[PDB]
Formats: sequence, C-alpha cells, structure tokens
Amino acid sequence: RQSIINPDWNFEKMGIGGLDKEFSDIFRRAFASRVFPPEIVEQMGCKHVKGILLYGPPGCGKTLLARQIGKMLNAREPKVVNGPEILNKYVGESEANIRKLFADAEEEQRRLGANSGLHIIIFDEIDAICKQRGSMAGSTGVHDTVVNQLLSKIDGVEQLNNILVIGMTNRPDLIDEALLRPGRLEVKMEIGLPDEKGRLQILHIHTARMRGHQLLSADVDIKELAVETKNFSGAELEGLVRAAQSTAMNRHIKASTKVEVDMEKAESLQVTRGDFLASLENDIKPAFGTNQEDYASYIMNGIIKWGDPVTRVLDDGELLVQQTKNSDRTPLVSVLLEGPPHSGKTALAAKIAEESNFPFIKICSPDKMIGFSETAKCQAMKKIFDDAYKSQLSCVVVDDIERLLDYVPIGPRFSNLVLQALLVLLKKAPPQGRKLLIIGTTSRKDVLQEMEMLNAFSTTIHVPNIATGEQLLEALELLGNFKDKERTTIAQQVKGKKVWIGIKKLLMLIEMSLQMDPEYRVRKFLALLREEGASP
Amino acid sequence: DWNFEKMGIGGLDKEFSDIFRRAFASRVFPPEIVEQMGCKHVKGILLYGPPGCGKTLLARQIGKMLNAREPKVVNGPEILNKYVGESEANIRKLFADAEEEQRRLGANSGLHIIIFDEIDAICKQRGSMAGSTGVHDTVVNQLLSKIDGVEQLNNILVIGMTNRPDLIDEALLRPGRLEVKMEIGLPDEKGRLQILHIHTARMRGHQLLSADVDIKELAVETKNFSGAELEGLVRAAQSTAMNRHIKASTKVEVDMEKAESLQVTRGDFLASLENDIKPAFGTNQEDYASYIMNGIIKWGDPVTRVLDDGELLVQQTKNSDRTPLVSVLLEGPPHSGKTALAAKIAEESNFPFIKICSPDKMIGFSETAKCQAMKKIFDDAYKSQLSCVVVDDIERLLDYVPIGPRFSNLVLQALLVLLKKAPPQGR
Ligand SMILES: Nc1ncnc2c1ncn2[C@@H]1O[C@H](COP(=O)(O)OP(=O)(O)OP(=O)(O)O)[C@@H](O)[C@H]1O
Ligand SMILES: Nc1ncnc2c1ncn2[C@@H]1O[C@H](COP(=O)(O)OP(=O)(O)OP(=O)(O)O)[C@@H](O)[C@H]1O
Ligand SMILES: Nc1ncnc2c1ncn2[C@@H]1O[C@H](COP(=O)(O)OP(=O)(O)O)[C@@H](O)[C@H]1O
Ligand SMILES: Nc1ncnc2c1ncn2[C@@H]1O[C@H](COP(=O)(O)OP(=O)(O)O)[C@@H](O)[C@H]1O
Repeated sequence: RQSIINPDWNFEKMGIGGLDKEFSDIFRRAFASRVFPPEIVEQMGCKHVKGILLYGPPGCGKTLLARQIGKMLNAREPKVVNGPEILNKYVGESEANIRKLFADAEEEQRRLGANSGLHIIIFDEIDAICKQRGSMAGSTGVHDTVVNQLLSKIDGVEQLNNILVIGMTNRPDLIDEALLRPGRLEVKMEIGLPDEKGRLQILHIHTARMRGHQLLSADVDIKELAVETKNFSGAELEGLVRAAQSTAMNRHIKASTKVEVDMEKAESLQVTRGDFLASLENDIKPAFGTNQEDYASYIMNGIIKWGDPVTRVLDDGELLVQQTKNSDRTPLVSVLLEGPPHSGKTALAAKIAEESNFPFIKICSPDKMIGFSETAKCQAMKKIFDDAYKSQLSCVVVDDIERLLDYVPIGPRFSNLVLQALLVLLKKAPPQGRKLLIIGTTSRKDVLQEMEMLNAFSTTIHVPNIATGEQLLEALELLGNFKDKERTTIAQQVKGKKVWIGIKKLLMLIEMSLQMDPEYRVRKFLALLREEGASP
Repeated sequence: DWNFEKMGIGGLDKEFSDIFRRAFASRVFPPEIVEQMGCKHVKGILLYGPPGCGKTLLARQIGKMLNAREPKVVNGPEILNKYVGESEANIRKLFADAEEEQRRLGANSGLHIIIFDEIDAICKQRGSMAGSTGVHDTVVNQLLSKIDGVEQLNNILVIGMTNRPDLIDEALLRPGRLEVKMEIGLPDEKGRLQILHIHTARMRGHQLLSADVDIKELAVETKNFSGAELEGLVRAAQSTAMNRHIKASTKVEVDMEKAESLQVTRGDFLASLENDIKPAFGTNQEDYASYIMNGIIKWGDPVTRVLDDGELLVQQTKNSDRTPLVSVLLEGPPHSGKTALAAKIAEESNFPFIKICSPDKMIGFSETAKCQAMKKIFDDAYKSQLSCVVVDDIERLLDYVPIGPRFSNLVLQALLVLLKKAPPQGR
C-alpha cells in the first residue's frame, strides 16, 4: 500500500534541464508498473523491466541522472560499484564478490514475495569488467568467468523481481551482445549533446542562487550567452560560470605582499557581463567542432573587394547555402571551386563557410596528417565525416584535393585508395532528415576531369586573377601603400597594357619593394612586376 | 608567513598569478560569500612544456606554500603489482584520509594535495595501447571513477606534469576533472636576469664575487639559454674558479694558504661558456666550422651581390608582418660552391636559433625515418620568436637517379606541405 515515491518530491527540485523527453520515456517503460493499484498488474501477467544502459559523449551529465533517480525513489539507498572494484587475487573470489550483494533480493523475495521493496544497483563504467568473451586472451581468464557469473545471477533458473540495475559507459560498442538484450539490460538509451534551448535551461538552472541575493548586475543577459556558446556541454557551462565568479572575486584580493582581502569592497561585490565575455574568450575552450582561432588563422589578412567577381562568388555561395538550408528533395549538395594558383581560394571558402551560421562546422586541411600513410588518412576522413552525421545541418570544407592525393606529373603517380574513398563518400546521403554541404577547392581542373571526378560534384565556380590596370590601382588604394606621388607614376606607366597576377603574389611583391630605400622604391616595384610577365 | 620572493622562482609571474586566481581563490575569500554562492572548488591542474624549465620546482614550492598537511607523492609507475586487483587498491588508499576527514568534519576540513610526476607514464589514451594484462585501462578507469564518481569531494587537488601532452586521455581533461592546464616555455631576457640574480645571492652576501664580473653582459650574451642551463653554467664556472687554487696531481693536496682569499672572475665564466655548457635550443659553433672549410674569398662581383640579397631577405623577415614566412632557393651548376655560402648567410643573420639539416646524418634510413626527422627538426624550430633552418641538397633528400626516373613521393609531399605551414601565431 505504501507509495514507492517519496510523499514530497518535485521535478524542478532535482535540478535537471533539457532532458524532459528522456525522463518521460524511461518512466513510461520503467516505473509505470510500480505506482498503479497492484490488482490490475497482478491480473496483468507481466514482469517488471530489469536493466537500462546509458551511453554518450563525455561529461554530458550522464551520472547526474543516476544520482537523482537514486535519490528520488522511496526505497533503500542503492549499492554502488565504482568500476572494477570487485577483483580479488585469490582464485574464485571475484565470482564470490559479484555473487554477494546480489542475494539480499533473493532473501527478501523468498521471505515476503511480490511485496518486497525495490533494490537498486549501480555499475559505473561497466566496460572495465564486462567485455567480449573469447577476447582478452591474456592470463587467468577471470573476466570470462565473471561475465558468465553475472549473466546467470541476474537471469537464470532462479527468478527475481525486485532488483533494478543501472550502468553508464563511454564505449557502447564493446559490451557483450547477450547482456544487452531482452530480459537482461534492456531499453538501450543514448544521451546526446544539447541544443541552444537546453543551454539556456542549464544556464538558468545554474544561475538561480545568485540572482536571489542581488549579486548580479542587470547588464548581463542570457540570450547572448546562449548564442555565443556553441558546441558546449553542461560541464563546460558550469565551468564558465565558475571562472566568471572566480575572476569577479579576484578583484578584491591583493598578492605579492602576503594575502590581503579588503572587507569594504567585499560588501559591494558584483559580476560584470564584460567580465563574463572576457573569461569566455580567454580560458574556456570547447573540444567539439571548430573555434574562432581556426578562422583567424586561415583568413589571415582578411578580405578586400577589388572587383565584382568576389561579390558574384559570395552571392553564389549565399544562394547555395540558402538552398541547402531550405531544400527538402536534395539532402546533399556539393560545390567545386576552381582557379589558378595564388588566387586565394582558401580564404573565400573559409569566409563563405563561416557566414553560414550553421551549428557544426569543421575544416579538414592537408597539413594535419604530415607523414601519415594511406590508411591513417582514410580513417581520419571517416571519423570527420562520421561526426557530422550526428547533427542536423553542417558544412565541411575539404581543401587542397590535389595534395590529399598526390599528382606528381611524373608517371603520373597518384595513390588510389584515397581517391576511391572520396569518390564514394561524396555520394552517401546522411541519415533521414539531416543536411550537409561539402565545399572543395583545387587548382588543376583538367587532371580532375581525367579522373572522372568532375561529374560527382553538383556544380562549379570559377575564381579569376587580377587582369586590369584599374583593378590593380583599386587594390593598391585599398591596401594603402605606394600612394600619392608614387601612385601618380604607377598609373602613368601601367594603364597602357594588361596585367595578370594573384593577390598573394602582389602582397609579397609590395612588401619586398618597401624593404628597399625610399629614394628608389617605386622603381624596384615596377621593375619586379615586369619580371612576372605572362598570359593565358 | 609566506612571500613570492622567498620561494626564489623568478620569471613565471603571470603563470603563478593565473594559477593563484583560478585554484586558490575560493579558498581565500571569506566562506560567507562562498556559502551564498555555489562555487564548487576546482580539483585538477596540469603542467607541460619543453624540458629545462623546471616544472617540478614550481610544484615543490607551491606545495610548501600551503599550511594544511604535507603532500602524498607517487614516483612514476610506483603503484603497480603482479597480483590481480592490487594497483587499484593502492590507488584507493590515497583518498581514505580525505574521505574520513570529510565525513567527520564536512565543511571544516583542511586541503589534501596529490602530486603525479610523469603522469603520462601510467595515464594514457584508452583503447589504443596493447594492455595484454589490461592493468593500464583498469587503472585509467579506476582513477576516472574515483576522481568524479557518484560521491562528491571538495578538499582534494591534483597536480600532474608531463612533457608529452597528447597521450593523456581526453576523458581526464574535461572541465569536471582537470580545468587549468599550463604551458611553461623558454625564458626571456628579463627572466634570465631574474634567475641569475637569484642563483648568485649568497655569493654576493659573503663578498665572494669580484666586481670584475657584470650581470647585464651575462644576460645579453646568453640567448635561448634554458634557465636550468643558466644555473648549470654558474655552478660550472664557480667550480673551475675554486679548482684553480688546488695544486695536486698524484697526491691530493689543498693549498689552504691560497684559500684564504677566494673570488671568481670573468675569465672563468668565459671559459665555461666556451667549453663546458652546450645549450640545446641554442646555437652551436661546430657546424659553421664543419661546413665553411676554407673560408670565403671574394673573386668577383657576384659574391657581394648574393650576400647583399641574402641580408635583404633577412631584414624583411625580422621587420615585417603580414608575411611571417619567407623562403628562398639557391641554385647553380655542380662543384660550384653553392653550399657554404648559405651557412655564411645564416651565420650573418644573428638569429638566436639556427639549425642545419643534411642527408649526412640519415644515410641508410628509410622513408618514415626521413619524414619523422624532418618533422622533429621543424617542430623544435617552431618554439622560438625567430629561427633559421637550412636544408642542403634537397635533391639527395628525395633521391633522383635519372633512370626511370625513380624517386620517393612521401618525402616530396612532406616537404611541400611543410613549406606552407604558419608558425605558432606571433613568430
Ligand atoms: N579579397 C580577397 N580574396 C582572397 N584573399 C584575400 C582577399 N583580400 C585579402 N586576401 C588575402 O590573400 C590571401 C589569400 O590566399 P591564401 O593565403 O588563402 O592562399 P591560396 O592561394 O588560397 O592557397 P593555395 O596555394 O593552397 O591555393 C590570404 O592572405 C587572404 O587574407
Ligand atoms: N668565395 C667562395 N665561394 C664559395 N666557396 C668558397 C669560397 N671561398 C672558399 N670556398 C670554399 O669552397 C667550398 C665550397 O664547396 P661546396 O660544398 O659549397 O660545393 P657544392 O658543389 O656546392 O656542394 P654540394 O655538393 O654539397 O652541393 C668550401 O670549402 C668553401 O670554404
Ligand atoms: N542537464 C544538466 N543539468 C545540470 N547540469 C548538467 C546537465 N548536464 C550536464 N551537466 C553538468 O555536467 C557535469 C556532470 O558530468 P557527468 O555526467 O558526471 O560526466 P560523466 O558522464 O563523464 O560522469 C556536472 O558538473 C553538471 O553541472
Ligand atoms: N624560474 C626559475 N628560477 C630559477 N631556477 C629555475 C627556474 N626554473 C627552473 N629553475 C631551475 O631549473 C632546474 C629545474 O629542475 P627540475 O625541476 O627537475 O626540471 P624538470 O622538472 O623540467 O625536469 C632546477 O635547477 C631549478 O632550480
């Protein structure tokens, strides 16, 4: 008759946010049978469920759940096994340990029967103990014995209906098949990364005890914090809050002359939104996706509009991203950029990518696998593409294809594994209701034409060079160098002919020119420009 | 009674300030504001950086600074046994006292410290290393569960140190377990002055040092010189000086008469610099002697032109932004002298760090070895404000016997991608 739930409980009291569906689901397939009047359940001819598995990315609050589910229940305090703590040197004692503590339920069932209080067991990181049978061909084989002991103990000739087991892990692909099946560990559950609304919920939950004592300036607002915080885990948000508190407090302390803390400014303690922002940009750094630093490294000297082609390219990219965002017949898209060397394809790609405002971005550049072998490169590609599938919309910019695969003209000689890997990957649609964009760059179109790759890409874009005196003058004006008189003579000796050069080249030459004396700089520069004389 | 000058670690002010701010702040501010707050205290610190910056000294002194029980030390993989289920027992024994103190007092417990020298030795990425016995993965799991398990702790602080900050498993470096991670790098001129001041304090106290020696010259003349190496130098020169007085070849003898007055002069320091100490991230005079054999003679105009062009490029790299990387190629017919000249240019660039990579020290190697050596040299070069690296006879480094032709591609790819890699922003 006694209720299995504590008379005083609340879903807001436990303090978990953003996992409402998950909490609702388990209860539905778990506690639904233990609260209803027993009579129908006895007429029901049913056995309560035994076993639940929680698997997902690290530090995602997986454990918090176990703690507050143990606390919620109106039953005995559960038993916990902090990983592989049930190993003994003597022969036959691991099995005795694992069998012990599994028999209080047996005793109470054989005593009362059908009226015993629920028992609860916890097996943190089950993966240490339970592993593939026939694997781990090391010595003493104790693990293969213990797994069989467990299997039998939880389900066998003997029946038990008052025990609930819970296990958390980080590698759900290593557990024994049998264990994870009906009757044994059942209703497999997966904890995923949060959305922005979940981030807001977590931030509000963690920022409730400070607003309740007039400790926070009205300047700070949470919507921004939820916006900038991208690819963040609850632990990361808590750490950010802690760092903000620490830096705010530090202002009142004095060091290098022993420890001093004023008790006057103390009473006027306040935290600043700007302080939060500074801490966010300085110390905390997520480990899932890309960060502003990557873009700041790729697009070094920014972007300048020396002509209409750049605007045209940007417009085309905007149209592509909009289509992929809103289109539904075509869950996949791909665009190939082309241009002669030293045109700046990398920077334009990076910029269009950044402008998408997508959740999951990533940049796979050749200079992150120096000296590797073909297999390592393939596995890296596999992992990078694998991560994207677990989101809703994303864009990956593969750069320098003609390097990922090597096309030394001699021969020719080009690895073959990488090529096929890519040619396949670029036609594998993701799981249902998800969207991806694959932006590639190159500098040798004809070779790609020969390799029958040019028909896999959906479309193409062309990036030209600077090929007009007016454009060169505009670029020089924008940069702000060799101006005034200098500019006066340069325009004099250039407009009466045509030019052909890439922006990078121009930058290095301008630099070199300035490094000479101020009595002959223009001469130097103009002289150099002639040396680089060519045309299509 | 503690002060920052007493410790004697000079030149790491910013790092110490940040560590104090991030790890000893909530324990100093009055516990009333902490009660009204929910600032759960941090429980992880990691240190990494090239050898010779004394990561250990830091730890030793910071441990001393505390006033709540001496620390517990683990020396490398000390906690290991052959009986099953024993290393984990040793691991668990570490936290018993803290657990008991927390249970008995709760919020009125003192601080417990744990130090893990060469953490990498035992802690490593899971799922990769061949744990034939399996102790490594088991220990990793045990630590991960104990540090942050269902039960919560608030009075422990772990400091780890390692020169290889990649083999550490990612699961341990999330904000929950280990938050503050710091790099310790080479020192600057001011740091060198600070260190030299410290190491040579008692000596000044007892008038054992001649005024003939100056400290500013010592600081300037020594560049990219690891601090430890500064201490080493001081000690070596001192030893030389004090030996001068002893006169004994076969039968040991001490000339007390000459020992009445003892002082150290510049000459000892100069000799020690020339002969005794040899920096690693510094520059060495041997290579220049081994490459420019018969010197340089001006037999015609072209040489001056070439030298002038070289220094122009040097200037550009030293005094420009927007172009942190510049590369120049020299070529000519064979047996012409297109090797030494590059070394002369490098010696004239006056950069703190210079290095020459040749096929001479790789003969008989295989491809992977050649790629690894190149990567290592450039990785080491990446750690300084300025640098100058020479590659001699790219041809042989790739192998190109004309028949076929026949050459290795892996090396070519490597060198190619390499030449277009930005230095760590700022150098
Ligand atoms: N409008 C612009 N478009 C492109 N790049 C620009 C522009 N304005 C300035 N830049 C600078 O020019 C350079 C663009 O070329 P980048 O350095 O990315 O090499 P790349 O030519 O793409 O490389 P690769 O040789 O691998 O093809 C970057 O420094 C970028 O900051
Ligand atoms: N003015 C000079 N220019 C060049 N070399 C000089 C000059 N004066 C003397 N030498 C000597 O000439 C030799 C240069 O030989 P070096 O190894 O450069 O020839 P190389 O054929 O370019 O080399 P490698 O076969 O490695 O390419 C050295 O002994 C150097 O000291
Ligand atoms: N929904 C959530 N509500 C509150 N805190 C959360 C939530 N999700 C994650 N966290 C934070 O994550 C941390 C718990 O991580 P945990 O799940 O124990 O890591 P692991 O799964 O590796 O054991 C806590 O500090 C907590 O503040
Ligand atoms: N800032 C410093 N000031 C003075 N001496 C220093 C400083 N940093 C390091 N040292 C010296 O360098 C050496 C470092 O030794 P150790 O700590 O064992 O090195 P590591 O931990 O890097 O192997 C010691 O002689 C130490 O006194």
